[PDB]
Amino acid sequence: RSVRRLTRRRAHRLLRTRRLLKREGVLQAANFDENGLIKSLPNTPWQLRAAALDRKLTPLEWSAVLLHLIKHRGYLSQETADKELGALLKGVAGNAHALQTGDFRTPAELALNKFEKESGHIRNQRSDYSHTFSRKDLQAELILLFEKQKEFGNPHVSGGLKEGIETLLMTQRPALSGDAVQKMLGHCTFEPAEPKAAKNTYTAERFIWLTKLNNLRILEQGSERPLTDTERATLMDEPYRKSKLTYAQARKLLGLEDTAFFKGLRYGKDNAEASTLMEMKAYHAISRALEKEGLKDKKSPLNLSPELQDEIGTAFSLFKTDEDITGRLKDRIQPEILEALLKHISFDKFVQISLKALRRIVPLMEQGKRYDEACAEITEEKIYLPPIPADEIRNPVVLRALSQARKVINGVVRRYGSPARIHIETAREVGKSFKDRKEIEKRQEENRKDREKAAAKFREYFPNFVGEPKSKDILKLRLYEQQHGKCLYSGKEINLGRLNEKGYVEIDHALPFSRTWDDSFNNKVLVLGSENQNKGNQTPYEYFNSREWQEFKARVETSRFPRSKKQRILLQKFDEDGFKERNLNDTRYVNRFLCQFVADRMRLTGKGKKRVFASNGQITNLLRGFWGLRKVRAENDRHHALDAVVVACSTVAMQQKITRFVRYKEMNTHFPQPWEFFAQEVMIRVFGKPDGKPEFEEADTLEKLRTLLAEKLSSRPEAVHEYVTPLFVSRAPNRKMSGQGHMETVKSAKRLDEGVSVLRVPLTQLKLKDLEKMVNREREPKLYEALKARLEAHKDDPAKAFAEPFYAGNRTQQVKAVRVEQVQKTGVWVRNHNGIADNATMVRVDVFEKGDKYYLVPIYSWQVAKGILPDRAVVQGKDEEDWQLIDDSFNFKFSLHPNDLVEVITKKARMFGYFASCHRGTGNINIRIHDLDHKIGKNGILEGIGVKTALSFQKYQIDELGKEIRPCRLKKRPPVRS
RNA sequence: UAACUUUACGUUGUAGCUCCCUUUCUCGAAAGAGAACCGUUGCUACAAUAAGGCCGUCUGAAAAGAUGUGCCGCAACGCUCUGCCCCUUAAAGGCUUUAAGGGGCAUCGUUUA
Repeated sequence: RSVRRLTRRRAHRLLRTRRLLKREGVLQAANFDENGLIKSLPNTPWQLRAAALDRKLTPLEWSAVLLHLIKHRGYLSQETADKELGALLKGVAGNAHALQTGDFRTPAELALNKFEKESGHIRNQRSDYSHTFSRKDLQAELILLFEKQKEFGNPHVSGGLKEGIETLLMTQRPALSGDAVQKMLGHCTFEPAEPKAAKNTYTAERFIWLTKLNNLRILEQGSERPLTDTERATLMDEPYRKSKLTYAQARKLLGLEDTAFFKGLRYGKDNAEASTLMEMKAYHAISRALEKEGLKDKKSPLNLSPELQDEIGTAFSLFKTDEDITGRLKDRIQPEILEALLKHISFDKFVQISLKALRRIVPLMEQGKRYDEACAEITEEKIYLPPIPADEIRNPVVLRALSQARKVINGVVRRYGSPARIHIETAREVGKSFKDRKEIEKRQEENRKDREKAAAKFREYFPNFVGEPKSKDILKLRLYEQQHGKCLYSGKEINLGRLNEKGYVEIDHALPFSRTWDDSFNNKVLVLGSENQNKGNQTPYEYFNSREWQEFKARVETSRFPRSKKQRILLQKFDEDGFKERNLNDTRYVNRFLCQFVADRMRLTGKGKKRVFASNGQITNLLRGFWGLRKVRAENDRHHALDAVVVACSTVAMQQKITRFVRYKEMNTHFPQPWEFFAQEVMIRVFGKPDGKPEFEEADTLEKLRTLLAEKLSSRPEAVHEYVTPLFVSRAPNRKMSGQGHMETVKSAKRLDEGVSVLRVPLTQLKLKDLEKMVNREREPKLYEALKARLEAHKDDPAKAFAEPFYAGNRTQQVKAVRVEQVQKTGVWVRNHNGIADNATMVRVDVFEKGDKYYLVPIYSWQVAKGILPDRAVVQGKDEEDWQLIDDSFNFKFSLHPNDLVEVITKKARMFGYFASCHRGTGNINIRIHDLDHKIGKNGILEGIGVKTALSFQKYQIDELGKEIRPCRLKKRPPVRS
């Protein structure tokens, strides 16, 4: 869009310039051609610009010069942040200094002599900003040229032409206004009238700081506590007084010195206390701005008002040009101060809260209240969930995921009525930056390889171990090494030669699972089987009371456990219920938003007042393991439903039953399941096979599935009923008729009667495969052999071989790029039918049947724009010209958009799945398998299905839930445009 | 994250000058010197820069002229409108139509000028 607008406005400016030339006489009225372009305009405007200082030009030469000035009107400043814009500005300043200092009067003459001498070319190439000019220099040049040509006797130096041309060369539309840019972000959620704050604001920075200070609590070895009011008061003003408040500086200020660690701080990482915990960017930016020119007392506080600081920050963030900011803070700041700020300050970044709202909010956070509480401090339920508010969900991935979850919810409600409760489990990856998720993938694979090394070591130590070691076994061995070979509950030495003889050393939960629901790696110790049998539902404090507990604490303190584990192991007094609830729920932003939104805006026949649960991922995995749902060996997208069952069975009653069982088991049978053969029933329902077992055949159909359920669960009466249908994964369709019209690079279309095109290929990109197809390898063999040998010497490195300039027996004119022929049997006409480009992506495929043969007519997006419903259907190898013309002898069946469900019955077999691609060189189609099972095709995609000679080729419809799978019959062929 | 103002390239097409060079002329005992079509190297200029579609103002009955810090076009979401498809019910001639109602998707709507 911005590229379109730029080219449009440039062409419009040049057109207006030509109209102004014609109106005020010069190039009187007939130098123009059929469509207003100047005929035989000279091709030496740089030279004429340089010689315009010394000579009356000519109507034509003068016109060409000014059109050249308008076309290349240089850079305007509109001040030092980026790499590339920084480099362009550096080059601009270099040329400005050179023009004002050396023996040069204007850009034209300096450009001619200096640039042709130093390089042999004027205009920039490929990215270089050496020859770039600022608009100021060119405006001075235009004024000087008008003066000089008034001296030299040019009939056209009229005041009209001067005013018009100055306006044409200098004018640009304003960048976005304050009110419009503010409207871009939503209005405040606490003060509806007001806009969302800028980040670089005293109030906003203070809110961030107060949030950080209030949420940082000190973990003392064997307790929790937040910084006392004296500590907060100590730290409160330090970000302003110092440049940055290092965590180590805060530790010195509070003098913890040892055995007291900060909570909410990764203490495993070495020198963690060197973190740059907080820096007030706006305050110090303003102070440095004033200091750097003499308006600021260097080591004493910034005297600008806090309110005034909010205003200054917002002002500098709301205007993007010297003029606008000058107006705003010309009202609001003293001229020297405003000038100093305008000379160096750069702002950005809004903060999604109202400065008015934050003014009231910040006293609560500042004194030391909690983050969430302050918001509270300060009824339309419907059957179908309303759309997800895009304002509160500021993330495209999260918004699309929530929208499809809403579609699922609404479809479920239509089919089966209002639910009693809705339980939710959202992935960790939801709501993470692409950077964050990339780092997470990196760490996950790192951990995979670390566990692979650990497994190899387990194999070396235990050669006779049955198969490959699971997770608990590797944990056993590493805990053995971490505990000095001594069981932590008794201190008796342990063998390690056994370790896997059943009932010898066990993994006990230090804090009892029944009271904490915690089975992390911080709460699991390796104890001996004999001494573990008498612990009960006791904590380590509650079991060994005393110097015995002191010996136990000495052992735990003398272990290679991380600090977190040692602290957790040795706690006596905590809020049990709080911990069991916290390990049971997920408190991320997405889950809280969904739980509040669904509860508020949807009717549920709930038991009462909460009826929305955000399951913690860990406990869902735990319940899956404990309910017999082994982590499958499957590509299936189907596993998502499996988890969905577990989260749906995770209710308060089931939780309390599990807690009762665990409490019984620790003080000395089936792990409680929701009902008998739950595992087997859910597995058959999800995978259509006795659990897992990819060797079995799948129950594709209702008959097969119900008979399988009644055979392998004859005991279970209600396992079969009127709703049990095979799972079919539903792919959101994509019937969009718009999109990229063609590929981006434009090619020469002259030699297209024979299938070919020509492209200027740089030598830096020129490879031996490309080089083998140069147009003039035959007609310039000297050049061919030279390039071949030179490039060969550098082992097919284009940039390395042709980094050295490539050129009578001496060197002749250089080469930067050579023309290379490329294959072109089809294309799209572009740039005024002066170029060809490759087809982009088919937006539709129309299917015809005639005499038990199928014909696929492809429809691309450029055809939709031009509005030409195509004639010809594909034929295997023939170029587009020799294709099957469609007429009334053919029967139209259906149109295929990507991700439409299709059925291809052929002689070999029957294929069912979502249409994905239709290769145009073969007339075959690819279809994604509905669950993307990797055992099928290549990653779940059947490639090269030939439908020309199929028996049946039909298209189906399917809804959100995967129901209502029926063939659809299209009456008339639909058009491309309306 | 959605939203800006501009610059400067690159690509193609066309013009001038230019580096090579394939064939065909003319010369000349060779070597070549100049040519013609085309290819194409480099420098400069102009046009276009999605494929496609529009408006505002001024003079005119209109046709058209003149004219402009002119506008949209690869997305997301939605169902108020419109279109295709699917379903339920009622009425009239498992087939067809109609109406109401409920959906899915978009060539429809909003952000959006």
